Amino acid sequence: GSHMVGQLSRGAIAAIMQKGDTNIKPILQVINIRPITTGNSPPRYRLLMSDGLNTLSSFMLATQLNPLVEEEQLSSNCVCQIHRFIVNTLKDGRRVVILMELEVLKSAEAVGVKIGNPVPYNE
Ligand SMILES: O=C(O)c1cc(-c2ccc(C(=S)NCc3ccc(-c4ccc(C(=O)O)o4)cc3)cc2)n(-c2ccc(Cl)c(Cl)c2)n1
Repeated sequence: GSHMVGQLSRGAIAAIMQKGDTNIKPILQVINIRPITTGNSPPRYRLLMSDGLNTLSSFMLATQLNPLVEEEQLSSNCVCQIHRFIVNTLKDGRRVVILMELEVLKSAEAVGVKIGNPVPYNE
């Protein structure tokens, strides 16, 4: 409905990446999904997500959620609620958000466009 960015948890990306907040259950839009190079192991999916203010590509899906991508329930433009996630910090200082539980609130086909004009998060 009208004011589409009002459907997303504006400010959640900054909160996750800076405050270390893990209790929140933010609503985010998937902008893009791409497989990461793996080899002899299940694929892993990396996501460019939006909270309506920022985009951030430092999300990965827990492999238990792979069927959501492979059966096309989780795809570009869908709106999702993150019910459980963890944050990992790499040796170089970058942070990665591993999505453990999520719910698709609106399918990609029911949304159909990138919501708002989010700008890349500066980590
Ligand atoms: O090839 C490539 O092109 C490639 C590769 C990677 C990549 C980078 C980091 C890792 C991590 S953070 N290694 C530790 C880890 C992995 C899974 C877990 C876990 C906890 C529960 C589960 C589960 O249930 O599945 O998995 C925990 C620690 C992995 C790949 N990336 C990459 C680079 C930069 C960013 Cl910002 C991102 Cl998001 C990905 N690109």
